[PDB]
Amino acid sequence: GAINAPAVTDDYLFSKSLAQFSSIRSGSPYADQLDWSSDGCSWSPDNPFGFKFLPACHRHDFGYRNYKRQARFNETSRLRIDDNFKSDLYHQCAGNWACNRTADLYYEAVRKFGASLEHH
Repeated sequence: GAINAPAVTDDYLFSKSLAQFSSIRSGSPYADQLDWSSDGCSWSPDNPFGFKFLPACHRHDFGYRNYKRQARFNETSRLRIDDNFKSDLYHQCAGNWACNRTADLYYEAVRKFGASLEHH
């Protein structure tokens, strides 16, 4: 109440454009049900694309943290959220080669250490 957190979570994660996700996030709707907190890829080094990648980081944390709250987090859903993150990063890069190479490092980091990144 008033929403079903899993359905809304999957809409915001996998259906909404990244820009509309950021818009929605900025107003923290349903904040008593949805976890809108994010570390904004604080686990990544400063780089020329890091600011551009910030909303992708927000959406990645949104996935992990709400799937965990919903008792839906497992290696399959973690991979789905990590793959969605790679898609978001590549969208931000818009074909820039150096940007894509940096996106690949972000994806590697969450695939390998996603189970422990928030812990750190």
